[PDB]
Amino acid sequence: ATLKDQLIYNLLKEEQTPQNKITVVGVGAVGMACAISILMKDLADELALVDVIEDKLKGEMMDLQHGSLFLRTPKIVSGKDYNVTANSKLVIITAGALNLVQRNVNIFKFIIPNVVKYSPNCKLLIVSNPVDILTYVAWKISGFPKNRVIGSGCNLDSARFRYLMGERLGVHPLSCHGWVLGEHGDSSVPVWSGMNVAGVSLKTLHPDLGTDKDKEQWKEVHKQVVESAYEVIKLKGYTSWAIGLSVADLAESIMKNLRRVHPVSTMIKGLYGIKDDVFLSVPCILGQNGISDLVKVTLTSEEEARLKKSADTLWGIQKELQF
Amino acid sequence: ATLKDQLIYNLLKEEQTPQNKITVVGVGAVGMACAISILMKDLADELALVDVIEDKLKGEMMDLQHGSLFLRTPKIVSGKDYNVTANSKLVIITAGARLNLVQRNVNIFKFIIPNVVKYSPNCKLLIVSNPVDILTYVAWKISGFPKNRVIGSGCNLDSARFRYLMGERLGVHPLSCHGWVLGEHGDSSVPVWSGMNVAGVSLKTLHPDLGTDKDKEQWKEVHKQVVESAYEVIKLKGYTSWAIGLSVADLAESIMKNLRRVHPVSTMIKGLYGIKDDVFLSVPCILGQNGISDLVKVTLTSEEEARLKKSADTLWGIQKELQF
Amino acid sequence: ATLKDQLIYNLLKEEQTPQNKITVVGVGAVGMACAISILMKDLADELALVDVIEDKLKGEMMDLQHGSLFLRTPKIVSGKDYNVTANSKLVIITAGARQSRLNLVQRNVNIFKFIIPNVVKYSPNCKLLIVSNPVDILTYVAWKISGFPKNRVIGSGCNLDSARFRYLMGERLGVHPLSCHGWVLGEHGDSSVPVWSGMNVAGVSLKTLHPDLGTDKDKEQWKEVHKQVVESAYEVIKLKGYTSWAIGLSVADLAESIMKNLRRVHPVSTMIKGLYGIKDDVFLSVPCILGQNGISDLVKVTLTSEEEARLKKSADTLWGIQKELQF
Amino acid sequence: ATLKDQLIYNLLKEEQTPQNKITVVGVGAVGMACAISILMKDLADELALVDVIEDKLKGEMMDLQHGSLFLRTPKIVSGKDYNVTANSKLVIITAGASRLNLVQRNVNIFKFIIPNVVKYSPNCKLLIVSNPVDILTYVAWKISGFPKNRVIGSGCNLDSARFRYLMGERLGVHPLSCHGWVLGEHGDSSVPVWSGMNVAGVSLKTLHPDLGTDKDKEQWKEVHKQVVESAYEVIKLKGYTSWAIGLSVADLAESIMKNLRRVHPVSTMIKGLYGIKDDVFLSVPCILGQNGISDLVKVTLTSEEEARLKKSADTLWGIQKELQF
Ligand SMILES: NC(=O)C1=CN([C@@H]2O[C@H](COP(=O)(O)OP(=O)(O)OC[C@H]3O[C@@H](n4cnc5c(N)ncnc54)[C@H](O)[C@@H]3O)[C@@H](O)[C@H]2O)C=CC1
Ligand SMILES: NC(=O)C1=CN([C@@H]2O[C@H](COP(=O)(O)OP(=O)(O)OC[C@H]3O[C@@H](n4cnc5c(N)ncnc54)[C@H](O)[C@@H]3O)[C@@H](O)[C@H]2O)C=CC1
Ligand SMILES: NC(=O)C1=CN([C@@H]2O[C@H](COP(=O)(O)OP(=O)(O)OC[C@H]3O[C@@H](n4cnc5c(N)ncnc54)[C@H](O)[C@@H]3O)[C@@H](O)[C@H]2O)C=CC1
Ligand SMILES: NC(=O)C1=CN([C@@H]2O[C@H](COP(=O)(O)OP(=O)(O)OC[C@H]3O[C@@H](n4cnc5c(N)ncnc54)[C@H](O)[C@@H]3O)[C@@H](O)[C@H]2O)C=CC1
Ligand SMILES: O=C1O[C@@](c2ccccc2)(c2ccccc2O)CC(O)=C1Sc1ccccc1Cl
Ligand SMILES: O=C1O[C@@](c2ccccc2)(c2ccccc2O)CC(O)=C1Sc1ccccc1Cl
Ligand SMILES: O=C1O[C@@](c2ccccc2)(c2ccccc2O)CC(O)=C1Sc1ccccc1Cl
Repeated sequence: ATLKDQLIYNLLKEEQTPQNKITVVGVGAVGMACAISILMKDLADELALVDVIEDKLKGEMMDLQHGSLFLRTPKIVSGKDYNVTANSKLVIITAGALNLVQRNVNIFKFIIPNVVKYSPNCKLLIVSNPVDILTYVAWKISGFPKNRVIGSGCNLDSARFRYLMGERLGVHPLSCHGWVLGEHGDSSVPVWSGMNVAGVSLKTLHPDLGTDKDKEQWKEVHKQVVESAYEVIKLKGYTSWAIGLSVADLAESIMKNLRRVHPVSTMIKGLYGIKDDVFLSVPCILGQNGISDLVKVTLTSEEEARLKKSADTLWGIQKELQF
Repeated sequence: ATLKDQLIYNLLKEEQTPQNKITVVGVGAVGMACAISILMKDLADELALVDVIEDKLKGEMMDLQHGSLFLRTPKIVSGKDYNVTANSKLVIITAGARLNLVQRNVNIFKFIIPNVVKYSPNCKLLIVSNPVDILTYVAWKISGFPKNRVIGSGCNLDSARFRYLMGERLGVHPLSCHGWVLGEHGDSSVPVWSGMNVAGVSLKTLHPDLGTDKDKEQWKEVHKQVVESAYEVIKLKGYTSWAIGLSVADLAESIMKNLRRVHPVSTMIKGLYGIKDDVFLSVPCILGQNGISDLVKVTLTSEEEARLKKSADTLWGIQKELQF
Repeated sequence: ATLKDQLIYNLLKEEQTPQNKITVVGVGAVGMACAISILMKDLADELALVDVIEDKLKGEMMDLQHGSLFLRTPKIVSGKDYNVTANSKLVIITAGARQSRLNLVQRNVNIFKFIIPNVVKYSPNCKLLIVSNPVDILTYVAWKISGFPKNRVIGSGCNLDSARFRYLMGERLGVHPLSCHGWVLGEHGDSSVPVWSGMNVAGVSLKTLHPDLGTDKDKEQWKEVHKQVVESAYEVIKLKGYTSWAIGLSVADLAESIMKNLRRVHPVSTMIKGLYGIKDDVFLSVPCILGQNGISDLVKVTLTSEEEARLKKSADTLWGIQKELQF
Repeated sequence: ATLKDQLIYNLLKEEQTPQNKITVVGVGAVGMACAISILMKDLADELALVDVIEDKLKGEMMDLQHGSLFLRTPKIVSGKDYNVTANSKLVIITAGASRLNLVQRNVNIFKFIIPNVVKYSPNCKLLIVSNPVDILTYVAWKISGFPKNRVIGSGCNLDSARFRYLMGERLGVHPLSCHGWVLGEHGDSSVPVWSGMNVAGVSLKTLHPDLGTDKDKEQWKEVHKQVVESAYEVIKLKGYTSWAIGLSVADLAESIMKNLRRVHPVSTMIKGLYGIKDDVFLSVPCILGQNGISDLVKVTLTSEEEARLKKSADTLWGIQKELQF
């Protein structure tokens, strides 16, 4: 008899289908930061990693596996084949390369049907850029209802904003509230009316808030949200830690059915004079069914016009794509 | 009056110093894995990063800072000057290259260590840079620290890997699979078969051939896999980072929280196993707010003692020729 | 339009089911400690509480709900009716007034006759974790009444005993209890068995270093450590009336392994028929692998002649009580 | 050679001061709920309990200690003597007993407790939970001689938490994402600041201008009324409140011990605000960190809201001027 059988008496061998499984597709800097953040937050009982570069993928899996003693996620698997992803509650897409969008669309033509085949009832969380467009692409390819296709969107943009606000005020970002909505990245919209500490509106105290003529230049806090991201790419070549942590925050709400509100990208047709199938960030209630509800933010005329212009721009791109 | 003043009435401006500061030196793959793991474990009120590559350092600092909303570490700083590391409780050294390998990290350490001791004379030093056992001795020699405050990550990771592999073979979580890999980090590490157990049941007693060539289940290969899988991971992804980062954060937890948990880390073993030279090797150590306060005297077979002694002679052979 | 509808646009109203639901039956000191520990470890997406005292039950429910801001368990419910417990992954029984032993058995069997079928009705596929005393007898009872397979009926058993043991060992050694290993097995409480051969720090056997360990000839009286496990328990009851915090922490650790499918090894009470010459349907603590199917495997500990005699004696007594129980 | 000496070689005996020590004074339901929550949040490296009931104190201590395997707080101590509390960063006071006697009786308790705490932990922060919390925070401040930054009253921290729970139930949103502030005097006279109530920075009052008035169709005023009715109801049903206060207190402790500078509604000396010029303590949003309350947020209040706080300050000072120290 084996040492195992001498030591251990087995009551049953039967294995359940995974109960709280997460898949991350793409094991680059973003994918792996999402993975480590998810693992240290105990969100999943099974983590699957998928990529096309097989050696890298295997090496990343093993490195995580070698840390198992320090974790509470007992099964970590990987493969090029999407059979390793079967029965995921949440599938996080971080893989990626008008040229660039279409190149990512082509990636998504392979990835998305494979995800759907093995986890037809999963929530999809899209991180790959440009995120708002590619969330739309994942929605179209998957055939999923809009509640189950979520884009990382402006979650990171808002986190950066709150970090910068906190620095200026001498307050932890958790107590510094403020929302950056619309299109992720360059064209995002800081909603000055919602910016507050303890329910005290900064805009009400300081009407120049968010205007060019502001003596304290509070507009620069949003400009530095965009300038931050370029600076990080310049200095280190890529962003990973902040995005990883932000994605894990979204995963927590979904896997634990928290119904917290996050600025994420959702299908926004029917609001703000937007009449096309575009995804943009608004505050959304996140839970076990993905996005169940959204907050209807009262926007100024200028805020509305910025969202509409993004919508037109995104749609101008999307209508040209071949699936 | 600014908006800040309009919003916030200041009671006092009495500026403070951190109570639980940790410094990571070197922001490569290992350093940043240590940092993120330490950050997600809430071990520090201030994290300081140091490196010689200025753009990389600034950019990694910023990247962590940008995830502040999701953390409970209110200040992350970085700098080339070791004034940013002042009054660190714990300083983790992960800088250096991944006979020549040793002398070059020694040269790095001649710059780093005096600078650390200058600004944080009461810190615990935790050495990760390879070869970790040698560089722990080097840090101890240069710092002048008492041996309790100079700790090498040593075989904490090797033992973690062993327990992972043991667990896969037995179908038990690594937490519940007990087994110690001691001595030199890397090729010459020693699996202590006599200590291997689940629920206090000795596997060697149940399976006398455990760890010998006669073993039909080839358990000896589990230790071989521990030695190898590091090479395997370097071949596949170019480096190791996550496992070491997790293991360093586990050590940091015991130090920062004064837990007095036992970990296999590299310490001065002169006086044990017939070893007379000032060499660092891994034995199980009690880790707390004063670093290594105590060590466990593992009872080793003659073969096991001979193996540690051989390592001590080898390491000393390299160390006697190093120039400080 | 209402304020809610002005503020919030609903995408869908599909009402789904909880994914990681835990029920605690009996909201006394033990049950509520279990509850707070489980809440603070983020093990559940829904917590249900059941008791027969309706006001106490509601107040406890409300008091936990009021701390929701500080937790990540979005739904806490309670009621006398078992419909609140539907679709639980794990149901923890801490019901029955605290404590002769046979009369304790008698009254807690009667309670179980009502509780267990209602639990099974609403959560046929749950794992049952029995804490109520005498825990070994009541684990048998839950298994008999429920009809569940052996893997899904777990008794808290010697989990607390072993934790107390490890605390005391750590105090004598100046080492954290996590790094002090040792197993108290067999019957929970007065008749538990400390397995001297397994006691170790860093794989170093204390018994090998110190052959008199656990014997009357031991000059350092290490046998008092196990005796103090027993004495500790009586002393806490004398001092504050009951045990709550330690048992609650110990139960949350078991829940952790089960909910997260960890396959960690814990000393818990399981059907031991087939080991140690025991041929009756008795539950006693051995080391068990715990995960999402409950107890999937158990460790076969080598016991001394004496240690084995004590388990065998316990098994004989327990079966003596159990064979006369009427179902 | 003992077994310990055979197993373990000692490098140094030099034990240090505990670095992250918390004391809880009073081991009733509140105190112990604070204790367990602090332990499960890994905020301290040493916890000390004090009470005047000696058997209960030892038993609670031992019961916590027996859970040590599942915690990361390596030293739990207790005693009637305040020497067990030495070098605490933070001392939480939950000890406490017509109803104007009640105040003087808790003052009498504080006359004994506070000087002992100060003697052994001169640099601590004081966190007062005992009721009536606003008066008793003033009392602790007065007896201790501490700067105002180091005497913190639990105040409306629990009130606000209940409010956010209730708001969250009404909207179907997690309380974390439901923002709203209950300020002023803890308990029956607290003030809900309707102007600040929001989800995602979207003011409820702007959407629904009648919010919190008697003309309000939906009577959101009920949420605040329910905040007070809830606390009476919990007492009526289980005899005391424990779990929610324990959790809210651990949250305050987390900000202080980790120097987070988060903003919490806690009781601080509000002299010089809202037309108040007496030495009284009322809840406003405060920044909490390693030196306690360093800063407060100047909430824009309506005249009605300022008037309510003024009346509270007047009533509180009325009682305080009659107290015997
Ligand atoms: N929405 C946000 O806020 C953030 C978005 N992103 C995006 O994340 C994406 C990736 O970022 P990095 O990790 O830095 O890139 P990376 O280039 O380092 O890694 C990308 C990975 O995608 C994999 N991949 C490519 N084709 C694939 C396929 N057909 N199936 C599976 N995997 C495939 C690659 O092999 C590679 O491992 C980019 O689109 C980037 O813009 C990055 C940061 C922030
Ligand atoms: N003890 C263990 O179990 C493990 C040990 N290690 C070791 O960790 C070390 C680093 O590994 P990686 O992070 O992968 O290397 P890396 O090349 O990615 O990063 C090393 C960093 O050290 C910095 N550095 C060099 N000289 C410096 C100086 N004088 N002052 C400050 N910073 C300086 C470099 O600029 C670089 O950023 C290597 O020695 C490697 O062997 C790696 C993994 C596991
Ligand atoms: N196995 C172990 O290591 C430990 C076991 N235990 C046991 O846990 C049990 C509970 O202890 P305490 O909380 O201190 O008792 P308790 O008297 O404080 O609470 C018991 C609760 O059960 C409720 N209850 C009674 N009948 C019920 C029914 N038919 N259905 C639902 N609930 C019912 C009571 O109303 C009460 O709320 C006891 O049996 C005690 O011995 C306690 C400590 C350690
Ligand atoms: N600010 C808030 O939101 C909350 C305020 N509180 C207050 O907490 C206090 C205690 O509440 P409970 O634990 O339920 O009452 P409790 O009566 O059960 O416990 C009070 C403890 O204080 C002890 N004590 C009395 N005098 C003492 C002294 N001189 N030194 C040390 N200990 C002493 C008692 O022995 C007792 O153990 C009360 O004032 C209560 O009103 C309670 C709930 C919420
Ligand atoms: O920070 C980011 O990094 C990337 C980026 C994209 C476009 C412009 C700047 C940066 C990037 C570029 C190259 C390689 C890796 C990367 O992650 C990708 C990306 O979406 C972000 S977030 C961001 C970007 C621009 C403005 C504001 C924000 Cl908050
Ligand atoms: O600590 C415990 O408390 C109780 C007990 C039972 C029998 C003998 C002593 C104590 C108890 C009695 C009355 C009221 C409430 C209680 O929890 C119940 C119980 O099982 C334990 S654990 C225990 C008991 C005896 C020896 C060793 C151990 Cl580890
Ligand atoms: O909830 C509480 O409980 C107590 C209370 C005091 C006065 C009126 C109701 C309750 C209480 C009474 C008796 C015994 C123990 C107790 O904890 C003490 C107390 O301050 C609270 S909190 C509270 C109280 C009243 C209104 C709004 C709030 Cl948020």
